[PDB]
Amino acid sequence: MTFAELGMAFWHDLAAPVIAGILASMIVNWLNKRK
Repeated sequence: MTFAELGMAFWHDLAAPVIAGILASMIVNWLNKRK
């Protein structure tokens, strides 16, 4: 197995929930301003 080949897949896979999670808070915060 290659750490590099698993590096992109692992980083992208872990990043998916990381980016989506942070984005969720942003979207909600924006909507909270719309009242």
